[PDB]
Amino acid sequence: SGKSYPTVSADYQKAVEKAKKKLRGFIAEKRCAPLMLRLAWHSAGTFDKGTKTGGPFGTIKHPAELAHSANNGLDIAVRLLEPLKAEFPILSYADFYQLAGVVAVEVTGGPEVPFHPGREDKPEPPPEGRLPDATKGSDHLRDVFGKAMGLTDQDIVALSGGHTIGAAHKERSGFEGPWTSNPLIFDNSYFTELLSGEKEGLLQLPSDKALLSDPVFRPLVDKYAADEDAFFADYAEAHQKLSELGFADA
Ligand code: HEM
Ligand SMILES: N=NC(=O)c1ccncc1
Ligand SMILES: N=NC(=O)c1ccncc1
Ligand code: NA
Repeated sequence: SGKSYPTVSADYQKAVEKAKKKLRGFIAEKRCAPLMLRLAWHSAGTFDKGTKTGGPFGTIKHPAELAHSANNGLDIAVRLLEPLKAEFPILSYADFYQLAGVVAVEVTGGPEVPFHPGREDKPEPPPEGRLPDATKGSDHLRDVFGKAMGLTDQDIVALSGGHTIGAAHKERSGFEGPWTSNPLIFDNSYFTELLSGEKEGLLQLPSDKALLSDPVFRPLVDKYAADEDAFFADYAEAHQKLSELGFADA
């Protein structure tokens, strides 16, 4: 809604389709879907609606943005994708990284998030510090996702479900371990685990726990824990919106 997607050439479209297939095989084989989802999300999550700066515009590959503390370990993601990207010189890094994120969700069994090409690679990384802090709560989440990015409370909860794949690493954030028993499977288990309480071997961040106590977030957690179809629907909506922040006006 509110989007006017740019025209791209037939050759650009062909490259998107071929890159999508190549990314599926590569991501599946390398077992790096969670990292690629994090790479897409950190690329997009810096958008500030009031100034129209940051967002999914290829800047995460810049040494300067990779250096941001929130981006610990994402230099691995960038390196892993570089040989593949070089096979698709016509694609923007901006598009390529968002496409990797969409593919990461698909190959782990998640919803098919619609993808529209045309993001341009912008020269200037956003300032550091826009991404959310795992030790903070619901107010902070609204500041970051709502006031800056311009996403809804529904989007916040659905997107938090992205933690249904992958893990924290004590050498990256300092937190450690997977949120779920199946960290390469995209499903609603993140909310199931969040509701059941702490379990040995499984992670919950203070930012995850903040969803349980908020009057608006909690009914959504409950909905998603009960109804994976509803989760997949709202997830696909939120991921699309996230991937298109500042793109296509909008
Ligand atoms: C709600 C605010 C969020 C906070 C505070 C947060 C925080 C974190 C932290 C601390 C890690 C661990 C990094 C590491 O140590 O390796 C992590 C990993 C991850 N995040 Fe989030 N995150 C948030 C939202 C999101 C969103 C919106 C998505 C995507 C939709 C997402 C997807 C992921 C994935 C897939 C991983 C695992 C990466 C891997 O396995 O290497 N997160 N997040
Ligand atoms: N960050 N860990 C990974 O996902 C990974 C890193 C290097 N090669 C394959 C996978
Ligand atoms: N808020 N947590 C993060 O996103 C993060 C912080 C430090 N290193 C990696 C990830
Ligand atoms: Na899972």
